[PDB]
Amino acid sequence: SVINLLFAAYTGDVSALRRFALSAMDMEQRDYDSRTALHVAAAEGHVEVVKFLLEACKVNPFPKDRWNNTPMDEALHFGHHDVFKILQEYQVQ
Amino acid sequence: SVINLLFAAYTGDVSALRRFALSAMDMEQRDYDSRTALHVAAAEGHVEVVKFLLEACKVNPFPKDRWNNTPMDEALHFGHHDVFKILQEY
Ligand SMILES: [Cl-]
Ligand code: NA
Ligand code: NA
Ligand code: NA
Repeated sequence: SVINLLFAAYTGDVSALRRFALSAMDMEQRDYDSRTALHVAAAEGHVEVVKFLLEACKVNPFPKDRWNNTPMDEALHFGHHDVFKILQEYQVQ
Repeated sequence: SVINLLFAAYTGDVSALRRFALSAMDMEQRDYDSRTALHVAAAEGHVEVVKFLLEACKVNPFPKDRWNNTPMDEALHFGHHDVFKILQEY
């Protein structure tokens, strides 16, 4: 459910995201702006959400939203260099 | 819900937006990116939706999303000059 998934990402609620993923929710669903849970969590600086989505849920690390922003772009723009470092571990090398 | 509102704006569904507004939905509500119905409709070039929100629902014409962009910024960015001129009047 887009609304539940992206608002849980927004508030940093890893416990809810775990319950969603365990019940087979698609953790890569997108809204009308082509935003993912990983975009929203990266923009808010929620390091533990970002790690959970990347490591446990295996989401795409570089989805592009309506403006072609990736989660890495959001982390830099909003000053979350800790999130940036986690995303960097997934780069095309 | 805010997600149903912004999806109706995204698809240009003026009829759904009218039902929502008549039922007392807050047409200025924001999602987790601080986006409004007006932002999404302007980004998509939906002139009828934009006029409905501005003229009937009386929404704020210049809300700022998390990137500090307004609906006018979105219309310009996506090349919707008719929406841009409508918002300019405010
Ligand atoms: Cl604002
Ligand atoms: Na929450
Ligand atoms: Na989009
Ligand atoms: Na990139």
